[PDB]
Amino acid sequence: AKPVYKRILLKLSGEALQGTEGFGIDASILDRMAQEIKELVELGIQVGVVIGGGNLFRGAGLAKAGMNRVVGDHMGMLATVMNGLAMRDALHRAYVNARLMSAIPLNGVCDSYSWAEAISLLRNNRVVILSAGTGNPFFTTDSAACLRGIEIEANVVLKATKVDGVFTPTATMYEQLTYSEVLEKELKVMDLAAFTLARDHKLPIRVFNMNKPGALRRVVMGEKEGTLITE
Amino acid sequence: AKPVYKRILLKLSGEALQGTEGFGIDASILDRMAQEIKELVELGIQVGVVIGGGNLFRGAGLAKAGMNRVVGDHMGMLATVMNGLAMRDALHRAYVNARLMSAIPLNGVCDSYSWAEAISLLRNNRVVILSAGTGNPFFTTDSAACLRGIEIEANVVLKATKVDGVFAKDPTATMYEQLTYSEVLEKELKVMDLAAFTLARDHKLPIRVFNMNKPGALRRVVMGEKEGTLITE
Amino acid sequence: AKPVYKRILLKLSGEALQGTEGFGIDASILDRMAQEIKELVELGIQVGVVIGGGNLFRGAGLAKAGMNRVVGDHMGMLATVMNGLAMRDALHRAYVNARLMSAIPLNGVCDSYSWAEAISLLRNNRVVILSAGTGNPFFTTDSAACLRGIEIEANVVLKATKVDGVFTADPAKDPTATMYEQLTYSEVLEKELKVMDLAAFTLARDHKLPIRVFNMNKPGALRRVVMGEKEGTLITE
Amino acid sequence: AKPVYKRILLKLSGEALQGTEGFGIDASILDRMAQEIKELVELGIQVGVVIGGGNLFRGAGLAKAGMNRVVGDHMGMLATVMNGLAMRDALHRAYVNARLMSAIPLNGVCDSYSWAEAISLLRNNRVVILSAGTGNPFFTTDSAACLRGIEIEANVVLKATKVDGVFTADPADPTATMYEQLTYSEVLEKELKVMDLAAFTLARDHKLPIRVFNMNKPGALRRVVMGEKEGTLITE
Amino acid sequence: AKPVYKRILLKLSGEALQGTEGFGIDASILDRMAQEIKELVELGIQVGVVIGGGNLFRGAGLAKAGMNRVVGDHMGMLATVMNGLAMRDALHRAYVNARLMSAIPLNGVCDSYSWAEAISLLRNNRVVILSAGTGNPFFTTDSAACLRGIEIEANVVLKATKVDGVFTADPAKDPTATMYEQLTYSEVLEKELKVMDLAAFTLARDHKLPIRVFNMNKPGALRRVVMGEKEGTLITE
Amino acid sequence: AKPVYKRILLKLSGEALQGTEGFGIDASILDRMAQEIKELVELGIQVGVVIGGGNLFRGAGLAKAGMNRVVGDHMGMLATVMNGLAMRDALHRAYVNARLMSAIPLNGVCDSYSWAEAISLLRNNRVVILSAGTGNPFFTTDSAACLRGIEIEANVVLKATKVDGVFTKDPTATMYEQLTYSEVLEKELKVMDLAAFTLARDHKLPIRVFNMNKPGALRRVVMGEKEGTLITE
Ligand SMILES: Nc1nc2c(ncn2[C@@H]2O[C@H](COP(=O)(O)OP(=O)(O)OP(=O)(O)O)[C@@H](O)[C@H]2O)c(=O)[nH]1
Ligand SMILES: Nc1nc2c(ncn2[C@@H]2O[C@H](COP(=O)(O)OP(=O)(O)OP(=O)(O)O)[C@@H](O)[C@H]2O)c(=O)[nH]1
Ligand SMILES: Nc1nc2c(ncn2[C@@H]2O[C@H](COP(=O)(O)OP(=O)(O)OP(=O)(O)O)[C@@H](O)[C@H]2O)c(=O)[nH]1
Ligand SMILES: Nc1nc2c(ncn2[C@@H]2O[C@H](COP(=O)(O)OP(=O)(O)OP(=O)(O)O)[C@@H](O)[C@H]2O)c(=O)[nH]1
Ligand SMILES: Nc1nc2c(ncn2[C@@H]2O[C@H](COP(=O)(O)OP(=O)(O)OP(=O)(O)O)[C@@H](O)[C@H]2O)c(=O)[nH]1
Ligand SMILES: Nc1nc2c(ncn2[C@@H]2O[C@H](COP(=O)(O)OP(=O)(O)OP(=O)(O)O)[C@@H](O)[C@H]2O)c(=O)[nH]1
Repeated sequence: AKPVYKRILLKLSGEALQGTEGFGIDASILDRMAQEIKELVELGIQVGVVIGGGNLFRGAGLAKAGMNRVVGDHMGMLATVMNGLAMRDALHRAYVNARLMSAIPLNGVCDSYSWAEAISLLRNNRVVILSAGTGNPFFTTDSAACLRGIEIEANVVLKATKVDGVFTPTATMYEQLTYSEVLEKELKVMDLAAFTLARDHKLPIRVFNMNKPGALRRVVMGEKEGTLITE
Repeated sequence: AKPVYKRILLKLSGEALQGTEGFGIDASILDRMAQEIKELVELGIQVGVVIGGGNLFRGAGLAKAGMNRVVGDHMGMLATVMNGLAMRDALHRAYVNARLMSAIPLNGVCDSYSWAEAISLLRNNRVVILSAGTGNPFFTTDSAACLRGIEIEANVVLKATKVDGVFAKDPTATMYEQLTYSEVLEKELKVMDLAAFTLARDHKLPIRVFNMNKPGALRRVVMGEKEGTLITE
Repeated sequence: AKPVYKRILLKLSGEALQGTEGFGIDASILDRMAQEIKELVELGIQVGVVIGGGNLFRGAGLAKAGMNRVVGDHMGMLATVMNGLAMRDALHRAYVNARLMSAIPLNGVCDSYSWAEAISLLRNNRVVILSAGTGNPFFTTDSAACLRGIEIEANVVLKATKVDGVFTADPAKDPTATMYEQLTYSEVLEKELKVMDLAAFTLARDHKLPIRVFNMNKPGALRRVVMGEKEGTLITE
Repeated sequence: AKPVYKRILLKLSGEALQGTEGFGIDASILDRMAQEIKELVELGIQVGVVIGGGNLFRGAGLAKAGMNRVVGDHMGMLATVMNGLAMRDALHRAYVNARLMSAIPLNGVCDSYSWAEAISLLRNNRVVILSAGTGNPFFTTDSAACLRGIEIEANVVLKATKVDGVFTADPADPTATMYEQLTYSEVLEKELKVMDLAAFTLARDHKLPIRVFNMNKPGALRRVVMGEKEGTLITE
Repeated sequence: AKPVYKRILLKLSGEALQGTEGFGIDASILDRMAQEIKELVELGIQVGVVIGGGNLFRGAGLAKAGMNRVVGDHMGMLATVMNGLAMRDALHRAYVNARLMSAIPLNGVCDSYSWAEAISLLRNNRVVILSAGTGNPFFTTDSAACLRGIEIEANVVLKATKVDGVFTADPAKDPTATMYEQLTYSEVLEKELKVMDLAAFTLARDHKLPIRVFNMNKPGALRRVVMGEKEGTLITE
Repeated sequence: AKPVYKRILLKLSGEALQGTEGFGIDASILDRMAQEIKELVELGIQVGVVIGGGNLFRGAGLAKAGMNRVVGDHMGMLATVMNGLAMRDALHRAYVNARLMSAIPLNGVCDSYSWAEAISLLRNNRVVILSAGTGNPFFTTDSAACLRGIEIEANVVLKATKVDGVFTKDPTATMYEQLTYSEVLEKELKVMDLAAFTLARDHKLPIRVFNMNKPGALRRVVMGEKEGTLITE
C-alpha cells in the first residue's frame, strides 16, 4: 500500500485522549493512538502531531468566575504540553522514535520548537509532537496545526474529529470543498483565523473521524474518507 | 491578635483545589482559598505558596502502562504550574497582589524562580506562588515546600492536609501537639516524604501540619494558637 | 480636553519611519513621532506601540528568488525589533519613560514580552513598545497589534495608516470615495472593506476590541483620535 | 587544484549583499555569493561565514540625532542576523547544508552560538554562518570574524573587501601598489589600514592569518583558497 | 572480561582532581582520570560523570563570616561546572568523545541538561559530564549523582571515594575490621552507616538504584568494580 | 568633600580577593573591600564593579597540558561569577544594596546583564557587580571593564592594581600623573591590554590606575585628589 502524502500534520483534540470519565488521559485509548501513528510511520510517512489540552483543562467554570482570558489560555497551553509529553512517551513504548517540541521553551522537559529542527527530525523518521500551540493565547489548536503544518511544509493537515467529515438528519457528507466554497456555504470546518491561514498558504485540510477504525490509514492511502479541502 | 510568623511558606496539595468530581480546579473552592490567603496578607504576613499537581495529573494509570517515571513527574511539574497560574489569578480577583514563579522558566507566562526575587516580592506584600516544584523529577511537593521555605527564609512551612495534625479510622489515637525531627523519625510517624523531612530538619525549618478543611484553622495556626502539630528543634 | 481612552495600542507600519529615500529610519520623522507619543503620555494615556518592519525589510525580491517564507518573516520579525529599538531610544531622548519588549527573547538587548509585565509598565507611565510581532511567521503586524491589544487590555487599537480612514471607495484614485465614520465587524466583512488582514480582524472582532483607522500624516490627527473627536473610522460592536 | 586551507572564516561586509539601490539584500547578488561558497564547500573546505549589517542598518543619521551608541550597535547586531538568515536560506536553495548561529540566542529562529557546536557542524560539511557579531556593542564585524575564526580554529580569516588587497597608498592616489604579504608588526609599523585595531590585535596575538582580497574580482575567492596569489596575506 | 554494567553514573568528589597543594585542578591527576574513563568507554560502557566542586570552592571560611547559605551553594554549583569543563577537555585530549551538560543553562559554554539528550549522547559512545548538581542549593553532589543516575537510567552509581568501601569500624584503628561487601538500603540505615547524605540515599533507595562505594586511589579499582569483581561495597535491594 | 565622579566603573583583579595562601577568597580582605565600596556609595557615587577570576582559576598549568584556550577562558569566566557572587553577598552584609549581573545568563543565580538595567540599578543606589566579563573568550577583564564602563556611561574606569600608578624594577623611575591615550601608546607604557585600551581610547573613557593596597587611595581617587595615574584625551 502506498500513501499520497509523504509528510502530514495530524491535529488531535485534547479530548481525543479522554477516557470514559470524560477527562484526563486514558492509557489504553492513548496506546491505541500511538499504534495508529506507528502505522503511518511504517508506511514511510513523516508525522507531525499537534495536540490540544481540552481533556486536561476545561476552565469554562473559571472563565465564568472571571478568570483572565490570557491566564486561561496559558493554562490550556501547558495542558497541551502534558498531552504531548504523554504521547511522546506512548510512542517510545511502541518503539516509535518521537520528539516533543514546545512553543514555550521548557528547559530539561523537551526541546524548544524550531521549524527547521522539526523538519530535520521528521526526515529522520522521528514523529514530531508540537506542543503549547502557537505560544500565544487567543489562538485555537487548529490555528497551531495550520501554522505548524505550513512551517514544517506538510502536504496536508489531518483534523481528527468526532464527526465523519463536513456535512451539508438528512442531506449528505461533502467529499471535497474549496476554501472559498467553505466560507461561502458558511460551513464549520475550523476557527476562521486558522482556516484563513491554511487558505492563504494553500494547505490542504482533511477532516475525518478518528473513531472510525482505520479511517486514519485510509485518509493517508488517498482513499475517500471524510472531507478534503483544497484550492 | 498578633501573628507569631512574619513569613510563612504554605504548602498545598493539588487536590486541595479539587471540586466534587475529584479532579480539576473548582472555582469556588479556589476563591475560598484565595480569601484565606487574603487574610494572612492583611494580618501583615508574607506568604509564599507551593502547590502540587495531583488534581490535574494522576498518572498512576500511565505509570502502570509503563510510562517513564521522569516524563510522569514532568507532567506533574507542569500540572503544578497550572494550579499556580489559577491561584495567582484567583488572588488578583481578590485584590491581593501576587506573583507566580516557576522552577522551569516559562517565557511570557510567569517569571523564573529566583530565591532573591521571591524575598523581594514577599517584602512588598506580594503573595509569591512557587511552581514546578524543585525543577527536578523524583522530588515531592513537600520537598519543594521545604527547599523554597529555606531559600526564602520562611519562619515555618504550613503543610495543609486533610487530617488535623499528626496522630477517624481507629478509635485509639491521639493528636500530638509538638514533636521534634528526631522524635518523628524515632516514633516512625508519617509527616512527609523522608527526603523532604531531612531537608527541613537539617535547616531547622519548623513544620506545622494542620487541616485546611477545618474552618479558620489556617488563621489560628498563624495566631500561634494550638492547631494541628508543630515540628521543631 | 479629556481623552476617551485610558490605554491604547498604537499600531505603526514600519514604513511610518521611512525617510525620503523610501527605506530605513529617518531621525527627524522618528523624533516627530516620539513627540506625538509624548503628548498622549502627558494626557495621562497609557501607550503600547506595535511597529512593523517594512522600512527595514522588503524581501519581495528575495521571495521572488525563492526564499523560504518562514525565513522571510523571521527577517521581518527582527526588522520590527530594530524599529522598536530605535523608537524606545527616540522616546528616552524626548524624556519619555519607555520599555522595549520582544516576542522573541533577546538577552541583554530588551526584555522578553510578558502580558503582565507590559500592563505593569503601562500603569507606571511607561510607553511599552512591543516588537517581533506575535513571535510567529505568517502573522501580520496587524495581528500582533490586536493580540497585544487584547492581552494588555487596551481600550482601542489605533491603526495609523497613510489614508484618512475607511472609504466606500479609494480616495487617492476615485472622487466618489467617501469616508465612513463608524462601522461594525459584521458591517466590514459584509461590505467587503479592507481594514486589515482577515485573521487579525477576526481576533479584534471576537474580543470586541475597537479599531480606529486614521491618518498619521494628518497633523494632530492622533491627538484628536484620542480626544474622542471624529477622525478616521471607528470599528466596534 | 588543492586548497591550502581546510577551514576558513570568510568575513563579509553587510554591503556585500547590497543591490544597485545601495541598501537591502539583492537576491541575485546573494545567490551568486551562495554559489561562490558552494564551490569552497565542494572543494572540501569547511566554511564559517561572518556577515555585517551595514546594508540593512546605516544609522549614521540616527547617531547624529543623538541615538545612544549601544542601542545603535544593537540594531546593527540584529541587522547582521537578518543577513545571516538570508544567507543560510540562499545556501539551502543552492543545495548546500548550512546552519545559522547567533551570539544572541534567538529562540526558534536559529541556534545559539557555541564554539564547539560550530566546529562539529563545520566537520559535517555544514557551512556555519555566525551572526550578531561578538554579542557586544563597540566591536566591529572584523573583531567578530577574528574572534570566531580563533574559536572555530580556522586556518585563515578571509576579509572580503571592495579593494584588491592592501596598497602602499590609497587606491582610489594613482601612485599605489599592492603588497603580497605582510606581518602584524609590519602592518602596525607602516600604519596600514587592514582592519579595526582591536580586531587586528586579536588576530595577531593568536597568530591568525588574514587574507584581504576583492570579492568583486571574479573567482578571486576560489584563487585565495587555492593558495594562488590574490590580495594580501598577513602572518607571523 | 565482560562488564556487568552497560551504563554507569560515576560520581567524583571535586577534591578528586586536587593536586598536592590541596586545591585547584592538577593536570596530571586529571589526565590520569580521563584515561581511567577512556578504559570504561573502550569496554563498551556508557559513562555519565557527576563532579563536585570542593577543590575549587571551600567557603567554610565564608560561611563562618556569615555568607548566605544559598549564595554559598551557588558558588559551589559554578565550581562543579569548572571541573566538568576541565574534565570534558581532558577527555577530548584523550580522544574520547565527551559532552558537558549543566543543570543551569550556560549559553555558549556547554549545553543545558536534558535527561533525554543525556541518554541519546551516552548511546552514541559519548561520555556525558553532568554539572551544576541538581540546579538547586542544599543538595549534595551525591544527591545529584543519584538523581542523574535515575534519570539517565544508569545501572549503578559509582561513588568514588578515598576509602575502600564501607567499614564496620575503621580498619587502621581496628584489626577485626572487615569492609562490608554488600548491604541493603535498609541494612545501611539500620546499622547507621555513613554511605552518603541521607536525602541522596533515600532517592537511590526509593528507585532501587545500586550504589557502589569504592576507592579511586586504588589503581585499577574502577576497572574492577565494572568487571563485577568484588571491590568496595555494593548496596542494593 | 565632593567627588568629581558621579558614576564610576571599578575594575578589580580576581587576586585582589586572595588571602595569604595566594588563592581563593579571604573573608576579611573581602569585607574590607566591601567597606571601601560602602564609602563610595555613601558619598553618593554610583558604583559598577567588574571582577576578574585569577584568584579562583589559574590554569596556566592546564594550558601547558594542552587545554583548549576557549575552555580555559570559560573556566575563568565562571570564576569571575563566583567572585562577583561573593562580593554581592559581602556588600549585603555591609548593608549596601547590590545586584550581580552576568554576561552569561545564570537562571536563579543572578540576573542577566543588560546595559539599561545596569544604569537603572546604579541610579537607585545599587552597587552593580558585572560578571563573566564580555561573555566571550580571549578578552581580558580590562576589556570587560571598559566595555561595561562605556555601556553604563561611567565617568571613569578605576583600574585597581598592586602598583601606585604608571611609572616611567628600576633606580630611575617616576610616577606619571596624567597621560593621553596617544601618549601611552607612543611611550609604550603598560597600562592595560591593547584591545581594552583601544576601546577606552575610541570612546574617550578616562582610566585611573591606582593602588588598592594604599589605604584610602580609592577614597582619594574619587575626591579628585592626585592618586595614581589618570589617562584622558
Ligand atoms: N520511555 C520513554 N523514554 C524516553 C522518552 N523520551 C526520551 N526517552 C529516552 O531517551 C532517548 C533519547 O530520546 P530523544 O530525545 O527522543 O533522542 P533520540 O536520539 O532522537 O531518540 P528517539 O527520538 O527516541 O529516536 C530515547 O531513545 C529514550 O530511551 C519518553 O518520553 N519515554
Ligand atoms: N486577572 C488576572 N490578572 C493578572 C494576573 N497576573 C497579572 N495580572 C495583571 O497584570 C498586572 C501585572 O501583574 P504582575 O506581573 O504580578 O505585576 P504587579 O505590579 O506586581 O501586579 P500585582 O501582583 O497585582 O501587584 C496585574 O496588576 C494584573 O492587572 C492573573 O493571574 N489574573
Ligand atoms: N538613549 C537611550 N537610553 C536608554 C535606552 N534604553 C535604556 N536606556 C537607559 O536606561 C535607563 C533606564 O533603563 P530602562 O530600560 O528604560 O528602565 P527604566 O527603569 O524604566 O528607566 P526609564 O524607562 O528610562 O525611566 C535610561 O535612563 C537610559 O539612560 C534607549 O533606548 N536609548
Ligand atoms: N529554505 C530554507 N530551508 C531551511 C532553512 N533552514 C533550515 N531549512 C530546512 O530545514 C531542514 C533542516 O535544516 P537545519 O535544521 O538548518 O540543519 P541540517 O540538519 O543541517 O539540515 P540541512 O542543512 O538541510 O542538511 C533543511 O533540510 C531545510 O530544508 C533556510 O534558511 N531556508
Ligand atoms: N580541547 C577541547 N576541544 C573541545 C572541547 N569541547 C569541544 N571541543 C572541540 O569541538 C568539537 C565538537 O565537540 P562536541 O561539542 O562535543 O560535539 P561532538 O560531535 O560530540 O564531538 P566529540 O565530543 O569529540 O564526539 C570537538 O571535536 C573538539 O574539537 C573541549 O572541552 N576541549
Ligand atoms: N545574604 C545575602 N542575601 C542576599 C543576597 N542577594 C540578595 N539577598 C537577599 O534577597 C533580597 C533581595 O535582593 P535583590 O535581588 O538585590 O533585591 P533588592 O530589592 O535590590 O534588595 P537589596 O539589593 O538587598 O536592597 C535582599 O534584601 C537580601 O535579603 C546576597 O548576595 N547575600
